[PDB]
Amino acid sequence: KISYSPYTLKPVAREGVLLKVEWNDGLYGFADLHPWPELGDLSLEEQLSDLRMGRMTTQIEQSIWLARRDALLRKEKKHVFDGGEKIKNNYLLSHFQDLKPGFLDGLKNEGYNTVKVKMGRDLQKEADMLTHIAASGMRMRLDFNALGSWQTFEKFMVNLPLTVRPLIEYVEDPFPFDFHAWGEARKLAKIALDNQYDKVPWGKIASAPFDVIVIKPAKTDVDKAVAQCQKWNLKLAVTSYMDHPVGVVHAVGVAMELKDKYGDMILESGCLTHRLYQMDSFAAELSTQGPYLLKNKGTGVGFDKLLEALTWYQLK
Amino acid sequence: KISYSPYTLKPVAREGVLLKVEWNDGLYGFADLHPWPELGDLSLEEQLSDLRMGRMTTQIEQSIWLARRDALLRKEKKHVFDGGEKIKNNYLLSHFQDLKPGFLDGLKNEGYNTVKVKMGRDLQKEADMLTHIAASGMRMRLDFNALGSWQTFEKFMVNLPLTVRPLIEYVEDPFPFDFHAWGEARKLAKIALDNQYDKVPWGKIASAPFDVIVIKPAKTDVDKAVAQCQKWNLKLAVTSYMDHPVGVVHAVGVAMELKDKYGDMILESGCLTHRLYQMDSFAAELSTQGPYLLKNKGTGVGFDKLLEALTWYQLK
Ligand SMILES: [Mg+2]
Ligand SMILES: [Mg+2]
Repeated sequence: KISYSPYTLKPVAREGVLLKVEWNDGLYGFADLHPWPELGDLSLEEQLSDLRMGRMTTQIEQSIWLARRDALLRKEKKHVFDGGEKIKNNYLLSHFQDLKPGFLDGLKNEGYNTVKVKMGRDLQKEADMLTHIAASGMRMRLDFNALGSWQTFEKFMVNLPLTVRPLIEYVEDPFPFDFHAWGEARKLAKIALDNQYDKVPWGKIASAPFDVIVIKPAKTDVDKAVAQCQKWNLKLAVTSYMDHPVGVVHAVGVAMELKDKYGDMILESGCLTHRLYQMDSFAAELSTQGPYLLKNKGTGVGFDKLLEALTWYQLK
Repeated sequence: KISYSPYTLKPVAREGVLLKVEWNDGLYGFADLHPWPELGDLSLEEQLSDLRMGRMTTQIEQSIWLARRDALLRKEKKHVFDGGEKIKNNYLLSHFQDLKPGFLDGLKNEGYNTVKVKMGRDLQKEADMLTHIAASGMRMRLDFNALGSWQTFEKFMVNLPLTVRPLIEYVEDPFPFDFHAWGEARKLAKIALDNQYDKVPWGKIASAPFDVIVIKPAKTDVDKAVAQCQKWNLKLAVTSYMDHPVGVVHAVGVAMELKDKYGDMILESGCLTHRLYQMDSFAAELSTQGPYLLKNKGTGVGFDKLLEALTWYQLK
């Protein structure tokens, strides 16, 4: 059985649904389904429409996989955080905010070590921002969302201040995937595979033309990504999907489990994104300590009372 | 001659008295006297006792000044709002009240621009409240009531998110007045001078170590405050005194007069506090339109029939 409860999130609007899944063994769990058509996903309406037709998107498959984890935990009355190792999240910096002097010091004192920055609009401006971050001694993650090009990327990197270069943990999707271009880009900085993941022919590559695999539990087959990481001796970073609090707790839960199991193979995550939306009933139950998402009350991903209080509509 | 009518206000129990003042020219007017011993005022009993013996607190002097304004208007058959420029008030948020999703968004849609928050109880509990205010895009006024410290205050400000910082209109009495400490505090945020007003050696300072002077018509010498604001090119904010509806209307009347006269020198007000108490006959006659206090029926501050219906006891 699959049932849903719709919701809308307002950026500081987006539509998604929470899912309640029930199995034969009498277990039931919860998960989130939050499509990002802007990133290439089928819309919420289309994914659910397709589901009725019998086809399940990989994103829905992940929602089910997550709901199962939640189900087993609620059964044994444990929280997804239990058994896992705490992990720090990076701070996402939006260039639509005037970096007040001393702010970086504000983040660092509270525990933050890394800042993720969207790159692409203005390289000059962005370069100046990276210099400020480097000046504070913090590490950084550059995300080009595959908009750049091999040439522009090279010129950009080579000309960055000597203080910046060492503090760039990695560059996500520098430009559209190309085996040779990515392989050569590695000479300038560690390269991370995020939105270009589906472009890699895993059963054909002779080696991995990247250093990090970004795993988003909401969309990525976790076991397969971990397998690839171990096969090629890479590192992995777990992120949320700018989704619902339920999706966020699920993501952190996965990250903490991986950190406990694989230690140094797991880098800091990027799941602290619930603050990107205006408070809803669920977000109200979440608390943070700097780069850490604290354990919320309840079992599974928590929100026991809130989830139990919802009217769930039969889906499939 | 001065006469009074006692009253109690019950928070959502405070004692105060309305005053009926008569002049040799035959005019008579009304005002409120509502002490806040919790804020340093002498008690109602003590102020009235001192009055009978020949001394008026500045608060009583203000009540008289207000009663005269009311008397003049009742003679002309005009309301205190007439000729003034309407002014927006901030919303006073309580920490003992849980925010509900969409509430702040709702206020913003009705015209509200700012939220006032009392700080001091719990910085964290309060800091999270500021994030929600920021998330709604509203400005905020923080009132520390001079309980902090130069040190305890600096730690706080630098930690506020890049979304919050630019949304802080100003901080009222961040800590006990000190010229140097306050001057340096201005670097972290604009500072408003409220309850520490009397600690400033006016005709002795070389410059003003604050950005805003808060005027409470119930106890501040208005002309004197305006003069200092003009002398140091500051800004002023007019507020009520968590007092009787009579006091509230009087305060808004002053704010509208100042706004019409000094325009941009006057910031949004903080007089919409009648809902802080359980309904009484006077509050029943007040209406609002979002952040605006609407013109109530009558002359002077209004409430003509209500005031005329009370039995007044001779005081002095
Ligand atoms: Mg990315
Ligand atoms: Mg104050």
